[PDB]
Amino acid sequence: SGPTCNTPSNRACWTNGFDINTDYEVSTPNTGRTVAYQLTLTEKENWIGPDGVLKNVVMLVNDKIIGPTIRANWGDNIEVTVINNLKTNGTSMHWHGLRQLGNVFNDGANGVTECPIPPKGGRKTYKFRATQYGTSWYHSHFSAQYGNGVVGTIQIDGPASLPYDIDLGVFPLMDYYYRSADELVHFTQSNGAPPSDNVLFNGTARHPETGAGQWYNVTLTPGKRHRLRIINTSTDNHFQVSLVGHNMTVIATDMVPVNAFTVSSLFLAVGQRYDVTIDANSPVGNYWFNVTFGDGLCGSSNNKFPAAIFRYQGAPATLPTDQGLPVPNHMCLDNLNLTPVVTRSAPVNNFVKRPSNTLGVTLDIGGTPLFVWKVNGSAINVDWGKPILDYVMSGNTSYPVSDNIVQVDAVDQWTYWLIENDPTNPIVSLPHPMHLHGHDFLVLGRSPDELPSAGVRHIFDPAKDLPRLKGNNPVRRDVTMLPAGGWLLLAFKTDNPGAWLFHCHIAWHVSGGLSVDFLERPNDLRTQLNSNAKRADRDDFNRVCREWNAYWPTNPFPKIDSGL
Ligand SMILES: *[C@@H]1O[C@H](CO)[C@@H](O[C@@H]2O[C@H](CO)[C@@H](O[C@@H]3O[C@H](CO[C@H]4O[C@H](CO)[C@@H](O)[C@H](O)[C@@H]4O)[C@@H](O)[C@H](O[C@H]4O[C@H](CO)[C@@H](O)[C@H](O)[C@@H]4O[C@H]4O[C@H](CO)[C@@H](O)[C@H](O)[C@@H]4O)[C@@H]3O)[C@H](O)[C@H]2NC(C)=O)[C@H](O)[C@H]1NC(C)=O
Ligand SMILES: *[C@@H]1O[C@H](CO)[C@@H](O[C@@H]2O[C@H](CO)[C@@H](O)[C@H](O)[C@H]2NC(C)=O)[C@H](O)[C@H]1NC(C)=O
Ligand SMILES: *[C@@H]1O[C@H](CO)[C@@H](O[C@@H]2O[C@H](CO)[C@@H](O)[C@H](O)[C@H]2NC(C)=O)[C@H](O)[C@H]1NC(C)=O
Ligand SMILES: *[C@@H]1O[C@H](CO)[C@@H](O)[C@H](O)[C@H]1NC(C)=O
Ligand SMILES: *[C@@H]1O[C@H](CO)[C@@H](O)[C@H](O)[C@H]1NC(C)=O
Ligand SMILES: *[C@@H]1O[C@H](CO)[C@@H](O)[C@H](O)[C@H]1NC(C)=O
Ligand SMILES: [Cu+2]
Ligand SMILES: [Cu+2]
Ligand SMILES: [Cu+2]
Ligand SMILES: [Cu+2]
Repeated sequence: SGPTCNTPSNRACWTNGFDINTDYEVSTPNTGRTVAYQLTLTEKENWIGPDGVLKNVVMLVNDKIIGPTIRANWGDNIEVTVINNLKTNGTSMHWHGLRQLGNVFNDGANGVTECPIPPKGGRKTYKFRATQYGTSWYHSHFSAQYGNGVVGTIQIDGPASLPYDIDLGVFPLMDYYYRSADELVHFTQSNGAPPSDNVLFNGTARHPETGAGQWYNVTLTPGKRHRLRIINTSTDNHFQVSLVGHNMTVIATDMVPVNAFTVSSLFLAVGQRYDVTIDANSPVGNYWFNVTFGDGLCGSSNNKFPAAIFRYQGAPATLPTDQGLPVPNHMCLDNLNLTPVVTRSAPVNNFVKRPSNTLGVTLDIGGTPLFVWKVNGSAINVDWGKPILDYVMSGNTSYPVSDNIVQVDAVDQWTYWLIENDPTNPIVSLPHPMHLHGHDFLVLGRSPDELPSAGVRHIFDPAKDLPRLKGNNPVRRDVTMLPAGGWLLLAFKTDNPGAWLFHCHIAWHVSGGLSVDFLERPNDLRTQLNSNAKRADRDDFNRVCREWNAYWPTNPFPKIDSGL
């Protein structure tokens, strides 16, 4: 079962009984369809990458620099077989943005919900249900491994908040370094974040100097409205994108459909995606799709003009001749003035800051490593052998301190968290793209918009900010900007007993230790993981752990970072 009333003119209707107004967190289309995918990870040394430049190593999903798309319809069940044929590295496949409702075992977080799949052809078949529709991506959680090429896309078909004719498809944008993920982890352990060596466009790159590589083409059909699925799968860079000659109508933020909001330029934090509509009401010519940067505290590239080519049907095979206008500095901040079509509502008029709901982000500049990120006084450092689920599926509640477990006992109530971005640090404060596993959150509010490099600090003040907090259907998504030198307020509803990572999606920072682990409804969760139903999941879990704990001691390399 796919659509039965989903047409160019009526995108809001999907099938009888489901549409763009249907609360997807309650009613899910029962389609008796399952879809299977296979993903095979290989490793390649001394390889020639997208832009002709030698890469000392890369790790590829299905022999390409970018993994395939996991496609399916809202409601279908999904089984994805990850085969790890890497030489030495373990792996954890995470399905970013998936709610994993009551399905923690398949989240894909090593040391948290699973043991890493061993190299040399060890595997696991991840099973899960599409209880959402929209655009996302998947990627390794095994250290910074995805920055080596272990990344890919998701696209579950569903309704839309705005009609359109063509659906171009996913459009992954991802920063590109000639250095390897492990060299960059080692580099940033005592150096600031480097710029990218290039930007990829849906799995392609063109070199600034040698003019090698190639421009990526997107074709437009004069007049017809198109839908573009933009993903930022980077490890660091936050992209400002724009299309010369055209505006872009937002109709989805992350896995959440939203009321049509048109923009001229759009800011993409790491992990964020947006679904824009593009009306091709322009002259049959060629138009730059530009990548630009704001404050360098959230990225830059050695490629000063990365772009792709959007071409009208009938247009020649020339290049765009209009270099476009100047793009405004989005100051390392994603826009919040977006209205979800399915509405939510939390009380905000009652928020009172205290230890039990406040997460303090800090950078310990000490020694070995020089740069270390900590939350609430602790750097997270999971154990690839003994995952939190283990402590849960047994009586042991003696979790290690470095697992930074934040327990939440509230049963299906709203829960408020104020993240503070190192406010007493006079020397530095960086923007962080915060991501929650297992939930979408409402973005209740954040400190006043600032230019990061101006160093303007903001601590939470009840007298100024409570009037600015929004509890009546804010933006809700899985990624949002913690402001530089500021603070962010968030809420999710503990409706999914599990252990959920809450971390920074900058590979360098989360390797540095910038994460906590929400142990949500441990009582309910244990009963779940142990129930008859889960036998096949718990047994697989237990199985992949056995082969990893056995392999581990044969590994020639140590664990250099937190593991995440
Ligand atoms: C980034 O790079 C990737 C490549 O990795 C590229 O992805 C390619 O994306 C496109 C668009 O997302 C994919 O094209 C579509 O495939 C679906 C489903 O395919 C399945 O079914 C067919 C049936 O034989 C099988 O062959 C196939 O193997 C799959 O099982 C189709 O449904 C799509 O066709 C629809 O849209 C087309 C126009 O885009 C129409 O020609 C076609 O008639 C269909 O339109 C219909 O659907 C509408 C509903 O919305 C309906 O209202 C209309 O009336 C009509 O019924 C299309 O073929 C492609 O498979 C991807 N994979 C590749 C090529 O590797 C991205 O495109 C790229 N990103 C950008 C932006 O460049
Ligand atoms: C969008 O990208 C295009 C192509 O990369 C940019 O075109 C360049 O413009 C700069 C201006 O300094 C020139 O130095 C380059 O020679 C141009 N390259 C080409 C191929 O023409 C364009 O500048 C970009 N537009 C925006 C808004 O950033
Ligand atoms: C995962 O694979 C990569 C490639 O082997 C490992 O990175 C190498 O590891 C050593 C020891 O840490 C480094 O000194 C080298 O710089 C790395 N090689 C390159 C070219 O990047 C990494 O250590 C492996 N992780 C595991 C699971 O051991
Ligand atoms: C885009 O078109 C150019 C020339 O028209 C071609 O060289 C290039 O390979 C194309 N890009 C893709 C995605 O193949
Ligand atoms: C894009 O929007 C801006 C203002 O939002 C306006 O200047 C411009 O005319 C618009 N262009 C098109 C083609 O929609
Ligand atoms: C931060 O740590 C303090 C003291 O260890 C603890 O009381 C509090 O619960 C922590 N805050 C959060 C958000 O867990
Ligand atoms: Cu992710
Ligand atoms: Cu995630
Ligand atoms: Cu960070
Ligand atoms: Cu994560």
